[PDB]
Amino acid sequence: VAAAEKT
Amino acid sequence: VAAAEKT
Amino acid sequence: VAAAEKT
Amino acid sequence: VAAAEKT
Amino acid sequence: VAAAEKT
Amino acid sequence: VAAAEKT
Amino acid sequence: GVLYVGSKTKEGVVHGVATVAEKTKEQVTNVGGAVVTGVTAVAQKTVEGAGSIAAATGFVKKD
Amino acid sequence: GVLYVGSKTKEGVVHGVATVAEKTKEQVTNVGGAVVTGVTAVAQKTVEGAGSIAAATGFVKKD
Amino acid sequence: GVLYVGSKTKEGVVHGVATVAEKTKEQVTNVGGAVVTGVTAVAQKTVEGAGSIAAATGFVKKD
Amino acid sequence: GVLYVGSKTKEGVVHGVATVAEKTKEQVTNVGGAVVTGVTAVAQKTVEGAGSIAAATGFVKKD
Amino acid sequence: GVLYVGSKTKEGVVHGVATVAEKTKEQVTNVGGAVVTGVTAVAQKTVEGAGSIAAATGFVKKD
Amino acid sequence: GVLYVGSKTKEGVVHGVATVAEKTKEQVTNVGGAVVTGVTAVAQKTVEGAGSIAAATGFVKKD
Amino acid sequence: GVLYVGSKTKEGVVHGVATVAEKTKEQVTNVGGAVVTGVTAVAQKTVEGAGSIAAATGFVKKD
Amino acid sequence: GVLYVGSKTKEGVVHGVATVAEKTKEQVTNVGGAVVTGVTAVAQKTVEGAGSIAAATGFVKKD
Amino acid sequence: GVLYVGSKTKEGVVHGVATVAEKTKEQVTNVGGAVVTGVTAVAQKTVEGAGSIAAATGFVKKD
Amino acid sequence: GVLYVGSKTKEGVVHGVATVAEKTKEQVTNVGGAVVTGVTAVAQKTVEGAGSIAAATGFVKKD
Amino acid sequence: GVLYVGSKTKEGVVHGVATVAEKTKEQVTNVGGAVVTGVTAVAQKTVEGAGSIAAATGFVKKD
Amino acid sequence: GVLYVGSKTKEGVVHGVATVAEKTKEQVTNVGGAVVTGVTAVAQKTVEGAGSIAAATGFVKKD
Amino acid sequence: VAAAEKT
Amino acid sequence: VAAAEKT
Amino acid sequence: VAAAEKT
Amino acid sequence: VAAAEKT
Amino acid sequence: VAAAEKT
Amino acid sequence: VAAAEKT
Repeated sequence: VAAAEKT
Repeated sequence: VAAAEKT
Repeated sequence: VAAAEKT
Repeated sequence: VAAAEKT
Repeated sequence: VAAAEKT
Repeated sequence: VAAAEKT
Repeated sequence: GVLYVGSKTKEGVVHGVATVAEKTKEQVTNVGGAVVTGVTAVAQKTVEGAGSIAAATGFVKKD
Repeated sequence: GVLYVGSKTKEGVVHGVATVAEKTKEQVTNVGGAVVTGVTAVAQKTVEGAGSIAAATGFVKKD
Repeated sequence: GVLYVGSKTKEGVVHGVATVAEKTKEQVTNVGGAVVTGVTAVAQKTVEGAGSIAAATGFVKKD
Repeated sequence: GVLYVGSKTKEGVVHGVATVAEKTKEQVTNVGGAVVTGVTAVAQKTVEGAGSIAAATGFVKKD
Repeated sequence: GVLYVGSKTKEGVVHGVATVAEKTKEQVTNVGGAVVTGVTAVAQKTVEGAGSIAAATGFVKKD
Repeated sequence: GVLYVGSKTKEGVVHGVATVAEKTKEQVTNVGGAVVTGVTAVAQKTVEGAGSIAAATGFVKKD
Repeated sequence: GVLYVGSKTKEGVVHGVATVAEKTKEQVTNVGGAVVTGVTAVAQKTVEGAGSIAAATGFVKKD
Repeated sequence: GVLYVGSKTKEGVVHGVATVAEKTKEQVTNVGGAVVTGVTAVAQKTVEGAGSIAAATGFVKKD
Repeated sequence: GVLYVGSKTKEGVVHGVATVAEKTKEQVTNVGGAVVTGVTAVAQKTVEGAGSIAAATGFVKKD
Repeated sequence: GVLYVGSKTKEGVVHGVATVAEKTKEQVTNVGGAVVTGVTAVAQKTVEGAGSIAAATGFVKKD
Repeated sequence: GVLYVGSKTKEGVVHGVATVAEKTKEQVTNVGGAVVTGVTAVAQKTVEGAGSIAAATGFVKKD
Repeated sequence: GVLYVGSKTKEGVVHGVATVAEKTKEQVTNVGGAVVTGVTAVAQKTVEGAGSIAAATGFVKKD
Repeated sequence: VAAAEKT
Repeated sequence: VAAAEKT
Repeated sequence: VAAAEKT
Repeated sequence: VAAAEKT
Repeated sequence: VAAAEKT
Repeated sequence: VAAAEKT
């Protein structure tokens, strides 16, 4: 599981 | 599982 | 499973 | 599990 | 488990 | 477990 | 009399390569796969085994 | 009389490489995978085994 | 009489490499994977074993 | 009479490398993986064993 | 008569490397993984064992 | 007559390296992992054992 | 309001040049004259005067 | 309002040139004259004066 | 308001040049003249005067 | 308001030059003249005067 | 308000030069003349006077 | 308000130079003339006077 | 005057 | 005057 | 006057 | 006057 | 006057 | 006057 949001 | 959103 | 949305 | 948000 | 937020 | 926030 | 066996060969050689790459902006975005870029001026020899340059496999699943 | 076996060879050789790269902005974003960049002027030999340069595999799953 | 076996060879050699890299901004972001960058002027030899340069695997899962 | 076996070889050699890198800003961000950068002017030989340069594995999980 | 076995070789050698790196700002941020940077002018030989340069593994988990 | 075995070799040698590094600001931040920087002009030989230069492992968990 | 006079110009600029010259044998023989060779990657500006690059005059005689 | 006079120009610029010259044997023989060779990637600007690149004159005689 | 006169210019600039010269044998023989070789990566500006790079005059005679 | 006169310029600048020269044998033979070799990475500015780089004159005779 | 005259300029600057020269044999033989070799990474400014780099004159005769 | 005259300039500067010179044999033989060799990493400024680097004159004769 | 014989 | 013989 | 003979 | 013989 | 014999 | 014999 991986996540990488740019906001 | 992977995710990578740019918002 | 992979996802890659640009918004 | 990893996470890396830029806000 | 890892986390790395820049805000 | 690791955490590394820049605020 | 002289015998040459497998001799004076060149096998897997690169020479005399000039390269210029002006690129204002490069972006790689990779999710869950493999990406290979820019492999330049590479030379290889194998004996008795498989040999790969810049090969990519997105994933291997064998459940 | 002279015998040469496997001799005077060049095997896996790189020479005389000039490279310039002006790049104002490089970005790599990698999630859960593999990225390989910029592999330049590489030389290899193997004997009795597989040889890989710039190979990438995104994941191996064998549950 | 002279015998040469496996002699005077060049095997896995790099020489005479000039490189310039002007890059105003480099960013690598890696989550949960492998990233390899910039491998330059590398030479290897192996005997009786697999040899890898700049190889990347994102993960290996064998639960 | 002379015998040469495995002699006068060059095996895994690098010489004569000039490199310049002007980079105004480098950033590496790594979460939970492996990053390898800048590997320059490297030479190796192995015998009877696997040999890796700049190899990266993001993780190994075997629960 | 003369016998040379395994003699006069060069094996794993680096010489004549010039390098310049102007970098206004370097940042590494590492969380829970491995980062390798800047490995320069490295030479190695092994016999009867695996040899690694600049290898990185993010973690090994075997619960 | 003369016998040379394993003799006059160079094995794992570095010489003639010039390096300059102008860096206005270096920062390393490491949480819970491994970071390796700046490994320069290193030479090694091993016999009968594995040899690692600049290897990094983020952690090893075997509960 | 803004005025730019003679501004933001590029005037006599060279950048991003890669050149390789493998030449097994160069000979110059000069008797009583001028020889110019190899002028590479040269940039000049003059103001209020004649400008010459790689100019050759074999002799000037004004008895 | 903005006025640009003579601004943002490029005047005498060269960029992005890659050149390779393999020449087994070069010979120059000069007797009593001028020879110019190899002028590569040259850029110039002049103001208020004559500009010459790679000009050659064998002799000037004005007795 | 802002005025720029002669400002932000580049005038006589060279950057990002990689050059390699493998030459097994160079010979210069000069009798009674001028020889110029190898002028590389040169940048100049003059004001109010003649400017010359790699200029050769075999002789000046004014008896 | 701001005034820039002759400001923020670059005038006679060289940066980021990598050069390699492998030359097995150099010979210069000079009799009664001038020889100039190898001028590399040179930058100059002059004001109110003539400026020369790598200029050669074989002789000046004014009896 | 701000005035800049002749300010923030770069005038005659060299930076970031890497050079390697492997030369098995150099010979200079000079009889009665001038020889200039190897001028590398030189920067100059003059004001109100002529400026010369690597200039050579074989002789000046004015009897 | 601020006035800058001739300020914040760089004028005749060299920095960040790496040089390596492997030369098995250097010979200079000079009879009756001038020889200049090896001038490296030199910076100069003059005001109100002629400035010379690596200038050679074989002789001056004025009987 | 100039001359250049190869013999 | 110049001369350059190869013999 | 200049000369350059090979003999 | 200059000379450069090979003999 | 100059001479430079190689023999 | 100069001379430079190699023999």
